[PDB]
Order: sequence, then structure tokens, then C-alpha cells
Amino acid sequence: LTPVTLKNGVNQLDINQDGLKDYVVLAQFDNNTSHPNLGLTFFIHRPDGGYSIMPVTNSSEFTWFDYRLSASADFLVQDNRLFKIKKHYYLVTARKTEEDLFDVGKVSLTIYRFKVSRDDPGVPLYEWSMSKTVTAQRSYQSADEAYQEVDEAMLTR
Amino acid sequence: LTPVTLKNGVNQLDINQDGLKDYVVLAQFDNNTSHPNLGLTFFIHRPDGGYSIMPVTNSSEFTWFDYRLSASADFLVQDNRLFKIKKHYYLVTARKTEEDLFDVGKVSLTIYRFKVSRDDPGVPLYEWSMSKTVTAQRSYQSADEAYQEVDEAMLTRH
Ligand code: NA
Ligand code: NA
Repeated sequence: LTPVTLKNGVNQLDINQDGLKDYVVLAQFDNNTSHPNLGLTFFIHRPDGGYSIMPVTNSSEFTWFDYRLSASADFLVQDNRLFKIKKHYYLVTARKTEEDLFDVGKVSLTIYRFKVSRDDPGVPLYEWSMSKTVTAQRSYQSADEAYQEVDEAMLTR
Repeated sequence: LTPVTLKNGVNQLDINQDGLKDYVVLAQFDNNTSHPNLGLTFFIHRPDGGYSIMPVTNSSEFTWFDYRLSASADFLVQDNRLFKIKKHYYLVTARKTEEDLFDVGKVSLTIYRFKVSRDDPGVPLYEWSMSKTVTAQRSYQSADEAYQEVDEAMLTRH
């Protein structure tokens, strides 16, 4: 188990383990605040030379953004982070789940697998598909603190 | 006007023309239909080394997609294309404007120019800002056909 660090911009990773390097692009949306929201955009390299942009699950968006409560305090309400076991990549969303998002609180970790669907019309060819949601053991100020609990048994089924 | 030649994937182009290469990513949304939806995603290189993802104007999205009337249609209702005049880049959206999208019809061309809005409250730092919309002078089956009318005079403000 490795959490996967990402460089600003293009990261060449082989998310679907087929020998062609894909892109994970790490960028931020700058709309002029102290803590711009970082977003991840996934592009799967196709053998025909095209790049297939992956959707956000349960969304019409194609970039996975972090979320912060307002312009102001330095903590995350929602975060995303990539993990890898051997050749397999997993995307994990950490989210503060209590009503008072400002306080130290419970955090849910949603584990997504890479899923290829080749088959049903109108379904994405390449998507992140939920495998497991767990509640972190500790309460935290910032969602990203929960990733310190992620281990091999939590990612796999 | 010949459009900007994009390769599939990352195109390293200096969109705001400040000397730092930015990314224009050409990709497709594959959703088990007869046609992929082609999309452009823009990332502006910042001095601190970060990349700033540009929003789609008047939208919650961050990729500019082409659009068809239905899964199997062999024409576009909406397209986007990059052009360049001297050092400036212009994003041009072609859209079929009539309710009856299936028939040959009027197409609009919305020209966007690059705009920086620095330290301005809650406004995107980097955006495509509408310069002008023009109605193409011929009616077309597919919106991308109207790019044949694009020229220097259409693109630049002065
Ligand atoms: Na790959
Ligand atoms: Na630039």
C-alpha cells in the first residue's frame, strides 16, 4: 500500500494496468481565495491514441474537487486521494459527515475501484465505482487527516 | 483561418501568452455510444508551478464538450474550436440555435478571449470571456461546418 503523491499538472500513471500511461492531472480552481480547491482530472490512454476523460461518479462533472467550508479556515470538508496496491489504483474520498462541519467530527472514507464497462449503451467506458464506505475511527478537524487510517484491508474486498 | 492543430491528449500551448506553457487537453468521453464526445480542458501554468483549471463560461463544468442531438446522429449541435491570431488564442463555440436542431439551420459563433481577473472576489482568476457572438451567414446541418466562416476580423476586438 502506497498513497500516491501527485505533482502539479500531469502525472503519468497506469491506472488501468495495460502498459499505456494515463494522465492524472492535478490542478486547482483559482477563483481568488486563500485556499483554492484542488481538483483531479483522469484521462485514460486508449490504444487508438485517443484519451478517454473519466466522469465523476454520480455527477455530470469530469473533475474531482476538494471542498472547503468557506473561503476562510484551513481545513477540508471533502478531499480525494489516490492509493495503489501493486498494480491496482483506488480513489478514496474523505468527507466530514456531521451537521456542524466546522467542528472536529466524524469522517467517511469512500473507496472507489476502476471499472471498465464495454457493453451497455450510454454507460461510461471507464469510471470510478464505489466498493466500500467506512467511518474513520477518530474524529478530525480536516477530512484529509483520516487518510492516515487507510490500510490494505480497508481498500480491498 | 486554419484552426490550431491539436493532438489527442496534452498540448503544450501558451494560451495567455506569458511565456509559460499551459495545457490544452483534447480528450473524449466514451460512453458506449456510436460517437465519442470530444472535449477540451484548459490548464493555465502559474508562476508557483501550480496549474489552474479554467471553468467553462456560464457553467459549472470544467471541460468544453461537443454535443449531439442523439446517440447516433452524424452531426454536431454544438462544437468548440481553438484559433490563434498572432499570439492571442480564441475559443470559438459553434451552436445550432433553432428549436428544430435536426434540420439545416442557423448557427451562432461565440468568440471567447482569454481574461485574467486578479485578486477579484470569488471571480475566476483565469476565464474565457465572451468577446462577441455572430450569426453565421449560411445555414448548416452540423455546427462545425460554420467554422469555415471564421476569420481574423471575426476574432479580434479592434
Ligand atoms: Na493505461
Ligand atoms: Na501561459
